[PDB]
Amino acid sequence: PQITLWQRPLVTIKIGGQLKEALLDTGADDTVLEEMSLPGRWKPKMIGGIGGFIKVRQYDQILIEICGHKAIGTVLVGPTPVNIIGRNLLTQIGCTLNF
Amino acid sequence: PQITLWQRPLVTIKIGGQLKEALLDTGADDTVLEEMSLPGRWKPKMIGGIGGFIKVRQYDQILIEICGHKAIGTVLVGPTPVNIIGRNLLTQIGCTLNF
Ligand SMILES: Cc1nc(CN2CCN([C@H](C(=O)N[C@@H](Cc3ccccc3)[C@H](O)CN(CC(C)C)S(=O)(=O)c3ccc(/C=N/O)cc3)C(C)C)C2=O)cs1
Repeated sequence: PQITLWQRPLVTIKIGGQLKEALLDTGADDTVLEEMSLPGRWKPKMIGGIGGFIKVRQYDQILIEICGHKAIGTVLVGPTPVNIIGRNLLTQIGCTLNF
Repeated sequence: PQITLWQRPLVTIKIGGQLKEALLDTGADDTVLEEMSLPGRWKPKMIGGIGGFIKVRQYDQILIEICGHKAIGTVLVGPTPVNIIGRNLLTQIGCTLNF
């Protein structure tokens, strides 16, 4: 589909069964998600945003549907404003910037 | 021009006679660069996100040169960790996500 940034590129995502509205973000490298429970074990990850580094959990190889395109991968979880799908999951669904 | 997301979407920009590198960020409400002197008056503002907030100066009606395309509109100045081009200026050069 073609999305125009006049608004926040917010889309529905399916992770673990529940639907969640996330933010498509070319700025972020990874996909950070809001506090939630997910399968398996997690590793520790430091990520520094516009306001500093925080500790987030990391579950690799996680199946998430993004706007209708099943993708499986690293999903960082921690204290984030909104859900954020980063390039790791953007390259999967085949996302691109065009102007 | 199709910009892939295998790496960070960094493109050269020109502002205030200067030349700086900046991350195309659809996940960025507005454009915000690192400390630099901008013309005009300004109103202070704060911005949240991963890590919290940061105080920034908000200069409006500012001309910018992205990839050659000329865009106009607000620009934030502050301790951001990297040069960010937001949706407010992206919409101008006509940028979009595709998959
Ligand atoms: C060190 C470095 N490390 C990286 C990679 N990194 C480091 C961290 N990171 C992601 C990340 O936080 N990306 C940021 C951009 C950014 C890029 C590089 C450094 C810092 C921030 C988002 O795309 C935009 N944010 C909104 C979002 C949080 C809702 S904003 O900046 O807070 C924001 C901007 C403008 C306004 C304006 N209002 O009006 C409001 C909020 C994390 C989630 C993983 C990333 O890709 C690059 S350099």
